[PDB]
Amino acid sequence: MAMLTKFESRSSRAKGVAFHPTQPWILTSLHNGRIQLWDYRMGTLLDRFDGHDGPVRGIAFHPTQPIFVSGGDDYKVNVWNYKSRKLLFSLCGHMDYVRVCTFHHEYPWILSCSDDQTIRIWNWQSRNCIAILTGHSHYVMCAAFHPSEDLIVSASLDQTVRVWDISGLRMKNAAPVSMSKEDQKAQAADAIVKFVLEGHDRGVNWCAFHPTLPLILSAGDDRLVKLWRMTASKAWEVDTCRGHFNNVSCCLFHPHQELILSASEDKTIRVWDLNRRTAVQTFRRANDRFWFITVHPKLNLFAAAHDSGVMVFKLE
Repeated sequence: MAMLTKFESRSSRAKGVAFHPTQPWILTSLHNGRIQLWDYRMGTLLDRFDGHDGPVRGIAFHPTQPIFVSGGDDYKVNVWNYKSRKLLFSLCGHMDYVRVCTFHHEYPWILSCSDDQTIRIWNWQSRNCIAILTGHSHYVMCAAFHPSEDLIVSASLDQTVRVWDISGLRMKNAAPVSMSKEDQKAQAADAIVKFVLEGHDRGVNWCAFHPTLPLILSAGDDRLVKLWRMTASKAWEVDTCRGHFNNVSCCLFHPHQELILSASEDKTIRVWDLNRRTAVQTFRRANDRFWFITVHPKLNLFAAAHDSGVMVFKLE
């Protein structure tokens, strides 16, 4: 397989990247605390955003609203409007580095996870934290909403991947209620762990759902990428991709081909077969560790963050 590079930015270490759903943009979140907005069709720098102190690992666009969210080592989950170019507010509550932040595709929610061993769900309209998911016993390195089901998957340095049922939280946060102002409490099961996936012998750095199949991918400091399957009642390990020679920082499913992608501190991006879990192709940079990979929500277009910036590319 061949990599067709479409855009590269050279910079100090990049940690996160996010594709805009409809515009030819990527947000890049940097170790230096800044966030860049690039047009990858023209190679132009559209804006730069400075609202964090220290590295910013979390970064995502809302799918339809003119918003993006960022999460930093300063513990804040920041919500911005990219049209007015301004920081709207900070969501505070995490007590250690924020590792990932994303928006839900339908509900007015933001998902964040943190080294404080928690996953938080926020309602970005009310600006409240509506759930704190506890149960991991070390840093939560990744969390993700399922694309069609009321599930979250999370990965932790406790060596586990957890699947959480948030159907209760959805029912409760959506239910309309009338409120008598004078009759409120004077300072008065939503998310339940469904599966705990055990198998990695070291910390887990990343987890991903497949967009249409009941599969989970996870990757970690054991240099392995694992494939898991789930039903309504069970979840189990299917197989392992073996080949990386250093920590695997990120992994994802190719949304339109039977392929798995992973990215590693071994300075490679690897492609594997979804059915055989054998190697298909290895792409290497000489001096740059990879920290993150993502795929466009519709196009076969990928982006990777590494020690010297970001790249946007197609595959053969």
